[PDB]
Amino acid sequence: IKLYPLKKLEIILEGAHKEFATDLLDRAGVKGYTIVGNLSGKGSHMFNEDDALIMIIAAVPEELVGPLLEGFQPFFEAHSGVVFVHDIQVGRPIKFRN
Amino acid sequence: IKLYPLKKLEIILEGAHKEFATDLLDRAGVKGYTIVGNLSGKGSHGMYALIMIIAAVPEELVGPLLEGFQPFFEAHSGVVFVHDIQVGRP
Amino acid sequence: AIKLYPLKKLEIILEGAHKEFATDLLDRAGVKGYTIVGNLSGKGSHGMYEGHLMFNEDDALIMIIAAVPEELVGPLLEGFQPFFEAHSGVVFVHDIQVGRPIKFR
Ligand SMILES: Nc1ncnc2c1ncn2[C@@H]1O[C@H](COP(=O)(O)OP(=O)(O)O)[C@@H](O)[C@H]1O
Ligand SMILES: Nc1ncnc2c1ncn2[C@@H]1O[C@H](COP(=O)(O)O)[C@@H](O)[C@H]1O
Repeated sequence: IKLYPLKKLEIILEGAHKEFATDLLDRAGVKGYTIVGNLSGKGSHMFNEDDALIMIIAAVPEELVGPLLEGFQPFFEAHSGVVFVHDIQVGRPIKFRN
Repeated sequence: IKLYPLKKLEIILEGAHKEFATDLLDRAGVKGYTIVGNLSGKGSHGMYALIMIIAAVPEELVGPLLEGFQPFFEAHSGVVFVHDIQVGRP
Repeated sequence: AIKLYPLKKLEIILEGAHKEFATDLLDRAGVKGYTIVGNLSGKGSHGMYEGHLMFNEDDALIMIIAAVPEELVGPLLEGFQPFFEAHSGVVFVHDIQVGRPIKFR
């Protein structure tokens, strides 16, 4: 019944860069992630209407957000996409923090 | 990298109304959006054709956007969820 | 002009074969609606789930998005607990705002 805080990233980028983003999550110690495929978009939160986009959802301890955004920075300065950081609550924070 | 507050809308509606919804985001000054397609769902009318439009906007654009979506959602199925999020800028 | 009200939003990620178990818990608790994102992929503690590799589309990971009043969170999580102790998946609880509490409560 008790809930514990965590952060949740939504990383939206072109499907061709999936391996780069998942490798970056794995190296930072992220314990898991979910990928929503076949997304489409327009502009900037630029995306072309024909781009095959994905959204990577990653629940992470707050201590990993800074290093992850620092890792995604050179990528997002040269490629389309974004990272949305959410506050979430989970019942079992051990599943998400090493 | 500094974190900045934003609002993130999740607008869930029938795919047949996509153009109406994206035109309204365009006309309000929303700079970009992402669409999650081919959704299923349960609502007050029955089961499901549905899409989810994700837009991260400054808080000042929330009110005008909801005011724009109001006649639509008073006559059509669909929901809007407003989230508080943070985004990092260099 | 449009008043906003607080609500909670669950994201429930689980194997598609368990969709009915999850939607039945939501229906029973009085959840008024839900949205399902299908054919997902993901990395779990014991391996990868790749939706596009499944022979039956219904077996792929799904994410059930459910906006619920805060009072339904505890009973729902209590229901999901034995399931997630024996099956793959996660539940993320978010704070959101909505314009029409009656549509959800
Ligand atoms: N940290 C996380 N962030 C986002 N999604 C996650 C996370 N951890 C798990 N998931 C999702 O839950 C699914 C199942 O994870 P898990 O329960 O650890 O599975 P298993 O142990 O059987 O491999 C993952 O494939 C992923 O879709
Ligand atoms: N409580 C809810 N949580 C998540 N999605 C919802 C909820 N209520 C409605 N929806 C979505 O909105 C669609 C239309 O519902 P409605 O406006 O009640 O006809 C549903 O089929 C779902 O996809």
